[PDB]
Amino acid sequence: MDTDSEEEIREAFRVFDKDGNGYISAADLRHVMTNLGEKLTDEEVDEMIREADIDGDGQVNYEDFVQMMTAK
Repeated sequence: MDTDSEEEIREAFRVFDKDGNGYISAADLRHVMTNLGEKLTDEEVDEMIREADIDGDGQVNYEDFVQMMTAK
């Protein structure tokens, strides 16, 4: 028991985006989120994106998403 390597995620959000520059859409967000740490509920995730999206929803920052991944 000692972390699970939060580096595989950095490339996960970087490889997912091709026509961007370190920023994905809600779709890619709900996907990576719903698919990473066990199966979550559409309701629980709804609140997750509310924070990881500059209060609300829209475009999420790659760096930010990575910052929380380091320490949560």
